[PDB]
Amino acid sequence: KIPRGNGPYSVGCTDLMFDHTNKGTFLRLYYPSQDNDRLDTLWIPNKEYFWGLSKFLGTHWLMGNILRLLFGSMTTPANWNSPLRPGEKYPLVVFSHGLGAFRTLYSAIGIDLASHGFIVAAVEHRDRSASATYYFKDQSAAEIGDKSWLYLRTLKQEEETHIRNEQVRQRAKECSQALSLILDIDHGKPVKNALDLKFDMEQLKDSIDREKIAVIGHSFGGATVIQTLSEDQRFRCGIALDAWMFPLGDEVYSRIPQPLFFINSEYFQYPANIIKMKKCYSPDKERKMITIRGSVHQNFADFTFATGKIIGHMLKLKGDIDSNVAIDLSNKASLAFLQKHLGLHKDFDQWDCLIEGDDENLIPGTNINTT
Ligand SMILES: CO[C@H](CO)Cn1ccc(Nc2cc(-c3ccccc3C)c(C)cc2OCCN)n1
Ligand SMILES: [Cl-]
Ligand SMILES: [Cl-]
Repeated sequence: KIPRGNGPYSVGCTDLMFDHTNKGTFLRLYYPSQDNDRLDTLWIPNKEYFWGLSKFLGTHWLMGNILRLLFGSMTTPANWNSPLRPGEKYPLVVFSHGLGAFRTLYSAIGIDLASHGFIVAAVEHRDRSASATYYFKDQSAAEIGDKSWLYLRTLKQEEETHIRNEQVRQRAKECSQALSLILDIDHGKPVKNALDLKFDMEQLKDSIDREKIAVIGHSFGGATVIQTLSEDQRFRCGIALDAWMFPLGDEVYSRIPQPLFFINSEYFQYPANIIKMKKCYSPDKERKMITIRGSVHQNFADFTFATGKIIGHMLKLKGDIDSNVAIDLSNKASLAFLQKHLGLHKDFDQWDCLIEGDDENLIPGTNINTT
């Protein structure tokens, strides 16, 4: 089970694609919902995502069919296409997935943020860092639902520096474009969802607290946080979840004026990666960093909830720490940081102590020795 969210709000989920092309925006939306009696949301909604996942894991596509047998009917606890809870403007998180991931795999985070009164746009990237993604070749294909699939690109070592940087730059543009789409929907622009879904986008009119925007992301998505902040001042702060810093260009490090929070796992991090995070530091800039004791890279994504404890540890999906305990720490510390730097009038300051790593299961800063 993916956990249900700790906040007072019920949670809805839908998908938005606009336009229908490989250059349009594709996102999964999590939002405070009016109702709590809908079907739960299908977690991995297409067989081709399983084919993509099997390629990312270095197996034959036929392992994809076995993963689909084991996991293809798994749901996540969000009310599919539930009406948006009316009467309040909601702050906005744009969420960026990791390498080999896609938009639906960070529902534990997306659901928890939404249960606290956030709208969450989990983008699906078309830079070929997703395990799989889809789009429509033209208007005809979109009408009849003829999906074109785009699979993970594997790189030779000589391509790494250049291609990861091209990708992080496209990822930032995709975050900015997703922001402009949501803001235009908030400002009443008619948008026809390229997906035929029973959630009217007109509900979102006048529903965004338009100055309260953050970008959050895991791993490749953590580097996406930083590139996005340096390029788009509409984002007011960022939270990098176990950032993979390698994609970033040398130019970005001195160019991040917004508050930035690094939330790390204990076992993922390494000196080259920590050195790049420290390069973001400057006396005039707000920076915070914590490490979750006993945690692994996968504690930030939904695979940590997908299996039992023993299989979980073996597959490196779980750490020594309990998965619910770890994600509560990451989500609560995130809520307190967002309250501080977005100026929210909520009770998230009860977790201010966590921003400073003051908890038995937190390390302030990093366990990683550099120099
Ligand atoms: C969230 O995306 C991360 C971003 O960092 C990248 N990513 C993709 C797949 C993966 N890991 C992984 C997943 C699965 C899996 C696949 C489908 C359904 C359920 C599960 C559980 C299994 C069996 C094994 C897996 O890993 C085995 C090597 N350690 N990570
Ligand atoms: Cl790890
Ligand atoms: Cl290193």
